[PDB]
Amino acid sequence: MDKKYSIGLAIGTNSVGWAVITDEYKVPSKKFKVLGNTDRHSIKKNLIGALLFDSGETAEATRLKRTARRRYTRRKNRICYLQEIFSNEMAKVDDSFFHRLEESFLVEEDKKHERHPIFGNIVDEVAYHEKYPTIYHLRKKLVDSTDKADLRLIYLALAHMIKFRGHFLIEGDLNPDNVDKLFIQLVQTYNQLFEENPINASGVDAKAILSARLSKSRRLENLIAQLPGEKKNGLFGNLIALSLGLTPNFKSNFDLAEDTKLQLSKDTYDDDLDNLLAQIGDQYADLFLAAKNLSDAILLSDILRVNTEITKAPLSASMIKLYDEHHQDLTLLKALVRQQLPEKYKEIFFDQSKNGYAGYIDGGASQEEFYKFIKPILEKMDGTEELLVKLNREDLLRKQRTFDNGIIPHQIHLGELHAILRRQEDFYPFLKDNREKIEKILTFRIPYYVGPLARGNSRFAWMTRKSEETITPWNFEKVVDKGASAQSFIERMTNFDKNLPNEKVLPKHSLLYEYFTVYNELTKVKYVTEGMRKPAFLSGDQKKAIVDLLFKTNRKVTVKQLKEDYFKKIECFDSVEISGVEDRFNASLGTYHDLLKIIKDKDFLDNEENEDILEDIVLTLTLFEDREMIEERLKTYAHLFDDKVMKQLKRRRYTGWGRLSRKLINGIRDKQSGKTILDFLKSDGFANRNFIQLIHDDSLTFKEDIQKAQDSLHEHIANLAGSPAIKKGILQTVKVVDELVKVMGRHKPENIVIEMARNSRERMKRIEEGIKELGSQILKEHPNTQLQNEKLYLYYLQNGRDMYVDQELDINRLSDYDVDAIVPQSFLKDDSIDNKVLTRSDKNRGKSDNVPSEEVVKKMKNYWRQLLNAKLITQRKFDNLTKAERGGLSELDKAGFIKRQLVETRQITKHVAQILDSRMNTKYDENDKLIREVKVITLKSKLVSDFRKDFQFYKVREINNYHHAHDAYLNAVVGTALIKKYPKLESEFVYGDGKATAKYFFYSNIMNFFKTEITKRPLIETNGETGEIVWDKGRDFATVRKVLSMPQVNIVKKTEVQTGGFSKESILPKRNSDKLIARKKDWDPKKYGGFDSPTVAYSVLVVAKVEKGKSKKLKSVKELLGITIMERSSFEKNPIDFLEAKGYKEVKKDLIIKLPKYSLFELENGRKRMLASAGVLQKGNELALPSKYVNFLYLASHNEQKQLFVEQHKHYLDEIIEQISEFSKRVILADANLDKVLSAYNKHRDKPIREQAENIIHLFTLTNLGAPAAFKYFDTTIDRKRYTSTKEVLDATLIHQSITGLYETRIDLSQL
RNA sequence: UAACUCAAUUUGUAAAAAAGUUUUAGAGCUAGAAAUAGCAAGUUAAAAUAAGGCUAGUCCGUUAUCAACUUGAAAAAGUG
DNA sequence: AATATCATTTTTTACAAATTGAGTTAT
DNA sequence: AAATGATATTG
Repeated sequence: MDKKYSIGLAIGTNSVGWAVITDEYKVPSKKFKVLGNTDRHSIKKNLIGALLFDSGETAEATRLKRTARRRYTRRKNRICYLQEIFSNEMAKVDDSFFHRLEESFLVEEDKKHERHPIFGNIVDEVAYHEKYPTIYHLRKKLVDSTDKADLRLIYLALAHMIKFRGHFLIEGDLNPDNVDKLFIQLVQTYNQLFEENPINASGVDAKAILSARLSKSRRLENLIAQLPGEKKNGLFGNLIALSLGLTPNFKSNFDLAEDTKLQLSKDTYDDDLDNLLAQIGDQYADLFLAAKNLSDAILLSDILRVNTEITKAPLSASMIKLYDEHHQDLTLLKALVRQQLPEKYKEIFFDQSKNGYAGYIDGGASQEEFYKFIKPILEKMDGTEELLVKLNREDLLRKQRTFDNGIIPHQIHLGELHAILRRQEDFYPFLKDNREKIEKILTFRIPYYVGPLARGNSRFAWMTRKSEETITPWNFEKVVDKGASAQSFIERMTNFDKNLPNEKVLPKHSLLYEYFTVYNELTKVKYVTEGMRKPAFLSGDQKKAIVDLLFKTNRKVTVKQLKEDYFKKIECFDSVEISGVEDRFNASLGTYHDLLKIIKDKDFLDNEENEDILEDIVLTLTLFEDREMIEERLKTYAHLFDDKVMKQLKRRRYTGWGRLSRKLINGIRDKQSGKTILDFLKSDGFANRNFIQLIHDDSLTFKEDIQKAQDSLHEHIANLAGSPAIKKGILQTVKVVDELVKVMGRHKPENIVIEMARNSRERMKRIEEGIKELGSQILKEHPNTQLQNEKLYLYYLQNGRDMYVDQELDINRLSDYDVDAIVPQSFLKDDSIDNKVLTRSDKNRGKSDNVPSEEVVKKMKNYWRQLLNAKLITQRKFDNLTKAERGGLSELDKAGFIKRQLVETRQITKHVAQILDSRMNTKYDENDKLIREVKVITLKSKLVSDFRKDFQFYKVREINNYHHAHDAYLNAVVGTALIKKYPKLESEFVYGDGKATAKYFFYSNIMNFFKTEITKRPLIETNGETGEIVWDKGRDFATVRKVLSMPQVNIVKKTEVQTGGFSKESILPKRNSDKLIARKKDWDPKKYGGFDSPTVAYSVLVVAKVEKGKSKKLKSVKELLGITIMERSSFEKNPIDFLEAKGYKEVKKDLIIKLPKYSLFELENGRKRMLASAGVLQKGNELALPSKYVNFLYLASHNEQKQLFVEQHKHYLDEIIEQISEFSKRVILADANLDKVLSAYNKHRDKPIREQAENIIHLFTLTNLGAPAAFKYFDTTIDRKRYTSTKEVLDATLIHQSITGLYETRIDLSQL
């Protein structure tokens, strides 16, 4: 005999609550063993509790770091390739130069070669630096001067350019030739094109308004306003947007039908140049051939300040400028401080700590930090006018290596690197030979669709080798299969067929697919004429022409376009009604319209003899994005088509993948039938059934063939779509249940109920970039951490105006303005900004028992289309916002958002249940049907929430970690109630298998049956049918109150080994310490600094001896030593040696207790401690305030009737404060802190009812389980009191819990 | 539940940049036995960027998974 | 012991798959 | 983005 029982679960990112309830809504107890060496052979625990765990974590930080560490190894190899070239001819100059370079970091003692790296004396080295104060000086010289230079100074320039090579964002060779002499050349090449609209510049120097410090479109609106007669959305406007790095649309201007757009930083441009100038003539080339001169000139102007006349290294020469100015301006500010305020010299030029010039150079102070310190000393000191004008444009004392060198493309470095090579090959012969490689080394880059050049040891690699050999930048295209690999890169991510899980899946843009998508969507359209008694489905036999005419001849088909064109001509049918599709058919033949256009043929592109060649021509377009790859793949089928006919094929690319196979669409047929699902979706006779219909018809073998042709737990919890954060809860939820079921003598429960809970520059990336995209200079009138307050975020989100009625708005008296939800919170529980809108008055949106009325919808409807076009608000926000302009939320929509409030539709929640329902229900019946012994009830997350609000079971988060466990209990109760009082709903609330107020009443009143005061409900609620009673409002409503008063709750925190980085990443300078950790085996951090603050993986209880005196007389010890993440693998290989090498002697190998983090110690008087590492503990103690003082505190913080119970039963405060002190004294042991709490509770009794309540809630963080934390009692912060010794544990009682908490094993550490 | 259309999120992967940091080049100059005064400099660079690891790749090295006992390389099972 | 200071950062390109919420057709 | 262990300074 074991009684009927249920299970409640509350699944969080940080907590799984659980609870075990029985038939009369009670939660048992039980008397489990206690193993180990203690006094106690046993103990009684309640079957309610929680599991706390540290949040799980995304793979990103780890991925970023890994990708970031490949980059590092590759840059080492780049130089290691440059060096190997310079190998043999460098020896003939310098016996060992590259050797000085590798040991440069080494202090002079460990040094092997003469401490001077370049020349290996002083005279020459000292005299290298004078002559070339920056590498850039050596860069320019070597590029310009024609004198045969030193082979080493040549290596140094090359490597610098190769080592820090700049970016790969631009394709095609640009070449710096350069603003107002190149602008004017665009005004004139356009003036004699548009001879009727002759644009005039009239002397104004564009140079100025272009090469200024403002952003892209902001400098465009400075010129279109200047040139009055020219449209900014015109061609010269669109050709000023292509000149400052935007992407225009050139279609309408020349009368074209296609969105022919061009970006001037891709190879798709030179193809997309020949395709625009093959629609409009060849004489329209010197417009984009003027823009491309100006465009690059605009990419230059920004990143260099010198003329291309003087130099051939404008970058390097640009940098020399920044230097010279730095030299000049510094020199100035020197004599200028002497002259004026010499009293403040040492602080600026000598004291690093303070953010002066010393602090800029030798100190940790950046440019920003230095600029904001000196601005106020430049401003007072007269005769410092330009220095500020410099400063206040970001141009004062520039270093040549800056945050913003990120704009240099490798183009610009390839620039100089070539010149140098080009120079010195004349003299050195191995530069002529190897000019190729050296430039390639800079150039070559592993394409993203190959990934790691691995040889079958990389979990991450996927790329296929054409032959086996080492890969190089030079032998790469030969010894790697670029295409195969670029195929595999996709093929390995894209789904297989749900209905043939071995089979692949077709591209979203496959002809074969796109035919199937239309012929699914037409075989169900009905029509109606004048003389037709019932609306008839589409003519099976005569559909094979309704596609021929209307769907082929253009890319989108209109219901009016059909009802007119087919009913006017084809169908001779004057009027026509339509029941299938709304306004325009979802299914278009984008492919057919696109392919006809390209290949100029609907005779062979409508030719369903052989289609199989064209199946790979659209795969190739979807598979690949790098055009060069496309070129290869496509060359075969170019045998038929000419230049134009297999060249504008490289143009049209395709995006995406379909959800269905080639087989399932047009293979898997029937012997009984004699056609395929794509050939039966062309006339199911006079029936014309669907795709989904065709699958689940007993009439054919489809229904089974699919189920016919069809991993562990971890595996299955991995494969779920959701934060890996929650996927932790789900797995532990499943291990919890698995245990509970064993606790109940391996008897499955009756029921299981589940439940589940829920960048200020990133807001100024769509706020600032949305506001500043309508045009208004309002961000110049009223310009990050202010958006987190909700009304200021939303005020700045609506162009400083009302959202319903367009009025302008106020900042100072902005508190009177109310934040009305679009879909009233009565239907949707959206706390999100997407649903929340602010206005002068919420009563000025229209009634709150529907959607925003049609008048405001009319008025501000154009305004609502505007905010979307600027990206401030989305389609779903706008869509609903106008929903009264598309009918209004009906009584069925209402009824919808009142059921969706309580029925869980969220996909993860359903998957959780699918796992639990499968895991429990493992048996079958006589007809092969599943035995549903266990019922999985998925309940939304705001039944119990309000259930507590309603029947006074209020939760206070701050008191202890019990609520997560209570919540699992409550969910069981209500889960078992809403399943007996409405036992129909096991097909709405159970994983198994307008008169709209019917459903709205039902679901909006479903919770009411608990009550006895609606506007008069019975007592014993029951089944309306069966003699099964469910809720005895007398008795049941007081068990629950009872259960929440049980103080003993099983709270358990998962003991976790720590993983990840070894230590704070910061490389600290050389400190004579023992804490510093050597960054490399042979880099004594005495000499070279290193890391400190290792993370510790786990601690171990070492009991052994340690020699004492010069005697070496063994003393005995027993302590916690922490094994560090980095130490870990060494300690694990052989733990005795590891420790022996730490000083430990004759270690007791049997007594090494592995002690991971959160490991739980019971000291004395139930004072408990969890260790965080090896040398600090954290509060292991959970205090149970009685239901009494809990329920009080909600109201005391916060209808009119129970406000009485606040002032009455008041000065509970003293009894509450007490319990806390009788904790803070027993288990907590943080004296002076408690002796502030008190000495500051007494001080503030004159303060109100609530003020004293709120500040008690704060008080708990003292008694809270976990790590100590600071907290404010009114205006007195109280610092954390931490435990900074694990000595007190070493003799105490280590407790090993089980996941629930029920099965313990207590080990008393009185052992030497 | 399944296909479809339109628009946000989320997770996972690949290839790239610029910085930052550390040590070493970059002869400090005078007055003094020193302590310490004056004045001169400053912008650059090599190298490392998880210690490292064997599978030796232009690869891998920071996610996920973890009570205790007995059993297993492990995954995992058994135990109250 | 009480107390104070500390924590690598930013930027770009390419791809796939669920999920969510507003629509059409069904099982 | 905090939050909490490692670090070093205190009389």
